[PDB]
Amino acid sequence: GDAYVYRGPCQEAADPLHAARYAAWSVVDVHTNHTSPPRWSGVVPDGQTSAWSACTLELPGAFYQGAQEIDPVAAADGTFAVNHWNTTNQKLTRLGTAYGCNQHRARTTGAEFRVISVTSVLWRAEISTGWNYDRFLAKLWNGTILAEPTTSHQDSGIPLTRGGLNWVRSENTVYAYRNQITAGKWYVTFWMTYDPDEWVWLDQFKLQFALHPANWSDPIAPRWDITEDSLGTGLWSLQDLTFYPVGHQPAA
Amino acid sequence: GDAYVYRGPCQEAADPLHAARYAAWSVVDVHTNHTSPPRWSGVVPDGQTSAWSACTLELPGAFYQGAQEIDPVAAADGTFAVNHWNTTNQKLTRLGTAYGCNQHRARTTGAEFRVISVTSVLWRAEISTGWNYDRFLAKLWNGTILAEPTTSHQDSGIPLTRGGLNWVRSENTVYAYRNQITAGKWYVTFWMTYDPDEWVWLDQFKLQFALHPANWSDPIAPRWDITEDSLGTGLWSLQDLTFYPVGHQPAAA
Ligand SMILES: [K+]
Ligand SMILES: [K+]
Repeated sequence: GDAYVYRGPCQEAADPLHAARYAAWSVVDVHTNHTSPPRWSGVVPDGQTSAWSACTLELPGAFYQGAQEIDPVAAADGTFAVNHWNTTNQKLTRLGTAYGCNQHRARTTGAEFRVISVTSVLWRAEISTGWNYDRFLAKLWNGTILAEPTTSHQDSGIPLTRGGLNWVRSENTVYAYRNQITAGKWYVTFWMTYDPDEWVWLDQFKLQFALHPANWSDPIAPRWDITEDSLGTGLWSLQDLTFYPVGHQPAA
Repeated sequence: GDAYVYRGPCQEAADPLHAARYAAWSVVDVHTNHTSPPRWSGVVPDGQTSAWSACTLELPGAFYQGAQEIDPVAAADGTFAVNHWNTTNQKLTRLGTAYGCNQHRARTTGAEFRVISVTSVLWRAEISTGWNYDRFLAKLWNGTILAEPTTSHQDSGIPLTRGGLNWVRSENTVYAYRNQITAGKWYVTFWMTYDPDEWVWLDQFKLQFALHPANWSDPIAPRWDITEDSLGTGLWSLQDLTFYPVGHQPAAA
């Protein structure tokens, strides 16, 4: 069917503080990416273990179409397993069931364009379990909204407000942090990739997942015009997180 | 008087294209701030012409309390004039009437204590007119949400997502751009200031407006935890822009 919107806080998927979060993020391997494309442990869709995500948020709120509260299970069409992939023991473990999704590809301004690919999956956990992500030297990025002058010329018009990447940090970082889920709770997992080379698909639902590339162009300079169809995807904010029944999401 | 939320696009206040905008911003005078605290032309509240804003967005959508749409004039209590201040001819011109507002002070929780003051005013234009802002070498900033590792140590927990300033640019910039309003249309004006020294008030409503400071600390390093009462103010996003009847907004301090 049609899209529905999430209302409520987005929380870290971790027991102590369940603290709110205000951005989706993406973990970048800058340790072993030269050897071969980075393929690590994490949350993965169905049997496509190459599409690993380290960004999962708990959703304790509710979902609406217009003024009406809706149940993502009732609105669902397709479903598939949301799994944990462990590269150390090569074990794929079912975490829950996907009921909604969204996907988007954002292209930069101007010639020689760059793509951000984003896929979001709304799923309900059916086990209570925890895991740590893998250890490797990393960067981290999220999409930000940037006000900037209109031209290189000194004299600006009304400032542009466009997307850019916050890409951190110069110091060394490892993101081997803990996630914990509770059976029955609702989560969103974000697969976000800057400048990917390859995608994998859940062909039955025409649902894309970009893979982490071995190499990528400068992430600092590019700018993305913010389009109406990028709203709700998680890319530029967590505002108005929007999901579609699986198989009914927009094409990429 | 409870709060209501705006649903719809925020558009540049300019008559060519009315293009959507996705952040509020603040113009910073880095030309003449040493000689005197910068006091330029712009949108000002009532008779407090020192509180000039260059960020006004048109709101063509609707306002809601829950599922019910509301008319901000009907929900209103306090009102005051929203004016244009022209430093060249020293003329204060009434643009419209304020019907709703919001205000907030974001305070850092690190060693260096830093405040961002934000005030928003929802007003209905009563004339159709336009103006340009003043010419001075300037900076520009908006609040951004930044994902970052948890400590200075190598090993991070679940990334923090905090507020920081996008503060641009190294090259020369002037923001003498045009704003244009149409009578009957709804607008929000944002007064946002980093590290202010002074505030002015509409005492009848205990509504604060920070003034542009003569000097300020480094804007790049500070980070602000994003609090629930910062949501809806325009500071970190234009998501769920929230307004209160004038005089019923949250206390500033
Ligand atoms: K690439
Ligand atoms: K100051």
